[PDB]
Amino acid sequence: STNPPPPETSNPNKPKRQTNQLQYLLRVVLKTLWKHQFAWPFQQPVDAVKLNLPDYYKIIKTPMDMGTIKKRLENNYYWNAQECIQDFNTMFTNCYIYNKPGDDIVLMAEALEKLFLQKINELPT
Ligand SMILES: COc1cc(C(=O)N2CCC(N3CCN(C)CC3)CC2)ccc1Nc1ncc2c(n1)N(C)c1ccccc1C(=O)N2C
Repeated sequence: STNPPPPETSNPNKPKRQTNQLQYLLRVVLKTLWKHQFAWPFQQPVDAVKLNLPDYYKIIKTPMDMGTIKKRLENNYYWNAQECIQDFNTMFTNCYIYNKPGDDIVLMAEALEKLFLQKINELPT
């Protein structure tokens, strides 16, 4: 079995920026989720080989995870906050697509997403 290459975290052709909102996304939003007790499944790409999920990447064609997001933020990969917020949303969405209501992993995602929403509610404007 094989995992796909992970999402890129640097791109020499992609314009870079660090806005005050992107700084907040790294230093407040990502940091807060990363330290949460339920962060661990989301700190790296889904390893479909080690988790024995042979259909994961048949179903999920836009993978995302907080390890990737963290590196993107550290590299100033994003131009704007919305790109980063979209990556968080993709990560959560993938979990809900692949898994089922009431699954432990879904409950964990929901708790993290609630915290995510609380923190981005106060993005500096
Ligand atoms: C750090 O990477 C992982 C480690 C482990 C793992 O074996 N352990 C050791 C045991 C440990 N538990 C010990 C018992 N304790 C009560 C809770 C903690 C948790 C960590 C398990 C999963 C890991 N990564 C992981 N990535 C993405 C997933 C996913 N899993 N889960 C939960 C999924 C499982 C099935 C299908 C999909 C997923 C999934 O969507 N994601 C995001």
